Amino acid sequence: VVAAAEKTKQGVLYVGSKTKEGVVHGVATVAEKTKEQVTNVGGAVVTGVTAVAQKTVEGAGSIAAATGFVKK
Amino acid sequence: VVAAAEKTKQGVLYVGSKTKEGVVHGVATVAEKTKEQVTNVGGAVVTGVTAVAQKTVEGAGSIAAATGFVKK
Amino acid sequence: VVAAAEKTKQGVLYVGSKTKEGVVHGVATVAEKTKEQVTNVGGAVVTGVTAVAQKTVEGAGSIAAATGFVKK
Amino acid sequence: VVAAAEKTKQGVLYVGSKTKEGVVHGVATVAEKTKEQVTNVGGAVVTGVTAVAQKTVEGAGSIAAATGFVKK
Amino acid sequence: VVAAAEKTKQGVLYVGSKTKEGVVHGVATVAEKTKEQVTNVGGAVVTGVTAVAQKTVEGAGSIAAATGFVKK
Amino acid sequence: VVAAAEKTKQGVLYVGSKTKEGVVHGVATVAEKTKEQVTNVGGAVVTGVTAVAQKTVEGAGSIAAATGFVKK
Amino acid sequence: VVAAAEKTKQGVLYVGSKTKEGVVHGVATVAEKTKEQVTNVGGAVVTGVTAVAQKTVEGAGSIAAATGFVKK
Amino acid sequence: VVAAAEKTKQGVLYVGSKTKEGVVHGVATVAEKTKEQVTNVGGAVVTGVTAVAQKTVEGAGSIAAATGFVKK
Amino acid sequence: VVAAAEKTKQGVLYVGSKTKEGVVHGVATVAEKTKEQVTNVGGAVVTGVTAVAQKTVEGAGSIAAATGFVKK
Amino acid sequence: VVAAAEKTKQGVLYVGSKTKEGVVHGVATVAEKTKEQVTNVGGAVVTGVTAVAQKTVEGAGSIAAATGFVKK
Amino acid sequence: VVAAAEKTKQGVLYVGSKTKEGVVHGVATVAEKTKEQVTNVGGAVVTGVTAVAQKTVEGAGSIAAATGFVKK
Amino acid sequence: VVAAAEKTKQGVLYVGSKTKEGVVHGVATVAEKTKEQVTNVGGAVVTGVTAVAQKTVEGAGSIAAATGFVKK
Repeated sequence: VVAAAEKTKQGVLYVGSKTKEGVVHGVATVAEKTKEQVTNVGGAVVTGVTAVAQKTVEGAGSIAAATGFVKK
Repeated sequence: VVAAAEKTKQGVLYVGSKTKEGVVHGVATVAEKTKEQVTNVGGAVVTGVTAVAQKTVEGAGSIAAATGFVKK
Repeated sequence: VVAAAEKTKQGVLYVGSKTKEGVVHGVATVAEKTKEQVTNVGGAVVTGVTAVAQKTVEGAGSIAAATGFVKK
Repeated sequence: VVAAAEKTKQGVLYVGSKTKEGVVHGVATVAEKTKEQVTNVGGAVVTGVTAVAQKTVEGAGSIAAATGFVKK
Repeated sequence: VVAAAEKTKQGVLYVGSKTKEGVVHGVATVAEKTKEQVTNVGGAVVTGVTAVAQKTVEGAGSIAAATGFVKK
Repeated sequence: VVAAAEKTKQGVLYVGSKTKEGVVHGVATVAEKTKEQVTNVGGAVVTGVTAVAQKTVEGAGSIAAATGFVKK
Repeated sequence: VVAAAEKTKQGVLYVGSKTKEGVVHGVATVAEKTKEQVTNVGGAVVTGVTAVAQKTVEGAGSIAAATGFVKK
Repeated sequence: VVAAAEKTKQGVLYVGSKTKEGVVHGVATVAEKTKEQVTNVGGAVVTGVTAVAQKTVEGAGSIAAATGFVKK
Repeated sequence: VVAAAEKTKQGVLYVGSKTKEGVVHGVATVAEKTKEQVTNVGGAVVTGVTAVAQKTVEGAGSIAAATGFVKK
Repeated sequence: VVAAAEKTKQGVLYVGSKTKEGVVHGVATVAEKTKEQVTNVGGAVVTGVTAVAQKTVEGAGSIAAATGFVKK
Repeated sequence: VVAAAEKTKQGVLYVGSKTKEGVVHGVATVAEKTKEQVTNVGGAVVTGVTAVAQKTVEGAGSIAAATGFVKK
Repeated sequence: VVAAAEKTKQGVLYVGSKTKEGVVHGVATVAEKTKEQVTNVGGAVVTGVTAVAQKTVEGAGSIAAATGFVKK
């Protein structure tokens, strides 16, 4: 679970959204008259009508994650 | 769970949103007459109509996360 | 759970929002006549119509998090 | 749970919001005639119509967090 | 739970809000005829129509937090 | 779970969205009169009408993840 | 232009209005940088959101009117 | 132009209106940079969102009108 | 222009109005930088959000009017 | 132009309106940079979203009108 | 132009309207950069989304009208 | 132009409308850069999404009209 990014030194980014009656549901748990429900979310969740990820790593960049589930 | 980012040294970013009746639900638990529900969220959740992540790492950048679930 | 970021030295950022009847629900637990509900949230949750994260790491930057759940 | 950020040395940021009947609910627990509910929130939650996070780390910056749940 | 940030040395930030009938609810617990409810909040929660966090770390900056729950 | 990216040194990005009655559901669990449901999500999930990932790695960039499930 | 109504002898009326931002313009003359305008109105004009005319003639009733325009 | 109504002798009326942003324009003359306009109205004009005319003649009732235009 | 009504002999009326930001303009002449305007009104004009005319003629009733315009 | 109605003697009326952003324009003259316009209206004009005319003649009822236009 | 209706003597009426963004234009004259326009209307014009005319003549009822146009 | 209706003596009417973005244009004259237009309307014009005419003549009822156009 180690992330390293070292940088040694010796544009137009447009997002245009025009929505009418836009409904966004991310991590959602909807139920009625149920018994049990498990919602295990361990990561980076992006949800939406205009989901833009521009130039996420431009220089030295390190991305890491770790999830698990132990029930025995 | 270690993050390191060292930087040694020796633009236009536009977001335009125009929404009409925009409904955003992030981490939501909706129920009626239910018995049990588990909502385990351990990460960075982005939810919405105009979800823009521009130039998230520009220089030296380190991103890390760690989730788990132990019930035995 | 260690974050380190060292920097040694030897633009226009616009967000425009125009919403009509905008409803945002973040971490929400809505119920009626239910018995039990668990809402375990341990991370950085961003929820909304104009959710903009511009230049989150520009220089030396370190991001980390750690979540868990022990019930035995 | 250690955060370190050392910096050694030897723009226009606009947010424009125009909302009509804007309703924002953050960490909310709404119920009627229920028995038990648990709302465990341990992280930095951002909720709203114009949620802007610009230049969060510009120089040397360290971000960390730690959550848990023990019931046995 | 240690935060350190040392800095050794040897722009226009605009927020514009124009809201009509804006309702903001932060950490809220609304109930009627219920039995028990637990609202455990241990982190920095930002809730609102114009939620702007500009230049949160500009120089040397250290952010940390720690939450927990023990019931046995 | 180690990510490393080191960089040593010695354009127009447009997204245009115009949606009418756009409904986005990300990680969603919808049920009625059910008994048990498991929703195990450990990765970076992108969901939406205009899902754009431009120039995700531009310089030195490292991406990693790790998921698991133990029930015994 | 003669009206006569002679009567020889030998209930619940509900109006319910609930308006939000109701704008009513009756006989209106709106102009800018114009030269000439003629507004000749000679009759009974009813204008409005809840325009109710219940039981206008219940017994002996006589209604008459007369308009004209002479310019030669 | 004679109206006569003679009567010799020897219920629930509900109107329910619930409007949101209701705009009513009756006899209206809107112009800009025009030269001449004639608005000749000689009759009973009813204009509106809830225009109800219930039981206008219940007993002996006489309705009459007369309009004209002479220019030669 | 003669009105006659002779009567020889030998209920609940409810109006309910609940308005928010209600604007009523009756006989109105609005102008800017204009030259000439004529507003000739000779009749009974009723203008408004809750314009109710209940039981206008109940017994012997006579209504009459007369308008004209001579310019030669 | 004579109306006569003589009567010799020897229920639930519901209107329900629920409108959202309802715009009603009756007798309207809209122009820009025009030269001449004639609007000759001599009759009973009913204009609107919920235009109800119930039981207009119930007993003895007489309706008449007369219009004309002379220009020579 | 004579109307006569004599009557000698010896139910549920429901209208339900539920509109969203309802636009009604009755007698309308819309122009730009035009020269001349004639709008001659002499009759009873009913215009709208829910235009209901129930039981217009129930007893003795007389309806008449007369229009013309002379230009020579 | 004579109407007569004499009556000598010796149910559920439902209209249900549910419209979304309903646009009704009755007698309309729309033009741009035109020279001349004539709109001669002399009759009873009914225009709309839910145009219902139920039981227009139930008892003794007389309907008449007369139009013309003289230009020579």
